[PDB]
Amino acid sequence: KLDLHQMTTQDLVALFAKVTVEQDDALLGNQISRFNRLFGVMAEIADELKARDGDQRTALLSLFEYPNMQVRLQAAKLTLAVAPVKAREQLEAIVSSKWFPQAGDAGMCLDLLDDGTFKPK
Repeated sequence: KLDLHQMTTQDLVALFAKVTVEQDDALLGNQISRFNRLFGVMAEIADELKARDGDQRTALLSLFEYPNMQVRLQAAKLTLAVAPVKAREQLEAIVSSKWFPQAGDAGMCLDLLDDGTFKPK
């Protein structure tokens, strides 16, 4: 439950990538309590970026080339509202990569998107 209002948008992007790399690390190490807290932090970052003029979730698009599949997945999931075409394309690439478990998460996201009851953002 953090005040991130004072952080620059660039610092938020860098912290988003750091915490989502650590999500990936946590999952691999079965450190589930740590994963859950890192997820909450990540969500707070995305909410702060969304609250900024223009919807600054757009700044997470830079992370689609980040060398970590969890970072790429989360960045694509959290940009579906601001960049549906680009975000969908990245999720499709994650599915094509067959890199599990991120590819199954991306597959389910795309299934929900295709159903249409679920729409972001």
